[PDB]
Amino acid sequence: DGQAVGEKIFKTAGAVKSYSDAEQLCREAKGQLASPRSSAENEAVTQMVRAQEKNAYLSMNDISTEGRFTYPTGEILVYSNWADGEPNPENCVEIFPDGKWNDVPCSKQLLVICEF
Ligand SMILES: [Ca+2]
Repeated sequence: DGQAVGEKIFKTAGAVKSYSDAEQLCREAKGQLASPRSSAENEAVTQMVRAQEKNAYLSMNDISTEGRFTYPTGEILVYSNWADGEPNPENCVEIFPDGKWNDVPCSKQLLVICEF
């Protein structure tokens, strides 16, 4: 089970992993890391973070061009929800239980939320 918005479904098993391990878990499940593209999608992911009491990874990263955060397609963000002062190396993105985002080191261990 999980939270859905439109045709997108977000799911978690409560796993806590580094970015690379998180990406592999979602891909092996035939999904990808949570990639909220709208307010409504962001709120669905946020509800799951609040339930699990653990910040989660989003998919987006700036490893290709610093400051330019992209999806696994390589396309630029169509939506963002950065915390005050963010983005403030921190190439990956976490989402807080208040729904705001913070760039983080990709070695950080965070909740794994996948989208389908
Ligand atoms: Ca940061």
